[PDB]
Amino acid sequence: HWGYGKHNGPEHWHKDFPIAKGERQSPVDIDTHTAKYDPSLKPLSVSYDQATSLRILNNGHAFNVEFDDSQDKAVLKGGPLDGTYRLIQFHFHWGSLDGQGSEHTVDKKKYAAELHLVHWNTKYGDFGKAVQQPDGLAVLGIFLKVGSAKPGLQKVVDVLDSIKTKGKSADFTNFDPRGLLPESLDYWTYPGSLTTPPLLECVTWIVLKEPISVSSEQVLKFRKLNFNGEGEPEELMVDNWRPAQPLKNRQIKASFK
Ligand SMILES: CCCOc1ccc(S(N)(=O)=O)cc1
Ligand SMILES: CCCOc1ccc(S(N)(=O)=O)cc1
Ligand SMILES: [Zn+2]
Repeated sequence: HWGYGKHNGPEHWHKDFPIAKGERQSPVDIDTHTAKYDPSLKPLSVSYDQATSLRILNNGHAFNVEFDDSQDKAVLKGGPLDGTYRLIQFHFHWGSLDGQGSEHTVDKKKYAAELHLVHWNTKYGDFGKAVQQPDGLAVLGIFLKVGSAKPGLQKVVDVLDSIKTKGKSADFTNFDPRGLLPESLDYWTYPGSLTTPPLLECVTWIVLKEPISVSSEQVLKFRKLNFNGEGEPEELMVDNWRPAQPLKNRQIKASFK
């Protein structure tokens, strides 16, 4: 079973998921000087006003806040995207230390964590079909740095005690993901992949330039989660990030000057 340990971590993934060495793998380092401003890029449209969260799940790799994606309730459009992408879930990747945890890096800088809001292209009907398409998903990535608390994150933090171990879920309704965004929607974008197995090359990445601030106490609570199931040897859920992969034949575009 793949994971983030020494014996099943990112180095090993290629043996069961050979696409790990593919042509459009994620995450990548974002070289801010080499990224090119693309004036043809449109403003992102994030329309989360009708979002319906349902549940939070510890899946043994991270925790997912899941949404009702059976209607156009929370959608991402514009920017580099053609069509409409529906929010299905968000999750984070984080470190054991404030100095690491993000998947994308910015001029080699690692943030304490990275939020992924995962959306699927409605033209493919559902998430499972969408991941089989080169333009199936749009993932909005947001960096977390440690400083002031993010008030909109606290409801997530406070439920983590109830999903400590792999396979635990809890009702999680009425959560508003707008509370997790920074002020600016300036972004970088490039074609990539899921950052965990199956590592499918189905993602348009949209990574926001402005990080959000979360408190040390907030991230500390992420680090109390467990990779293991209940009754198994405990192993803290930390450093659940894949390192930057080769950019290969790709250009990162910036929405901003
Ligand atoms: C005895 C357990 C097998 O160990 C492994 C499980 C999963 C992988 S991976 N990361 O290729 O999918 C490797 C070894
Ligand atoms: C196809 C089941 C796995 O779904 C996902 C795996 C990883 C991501 S990430 N970390 O790239 O946003 C999203 C969906
Ligand atoms: Zn992710």
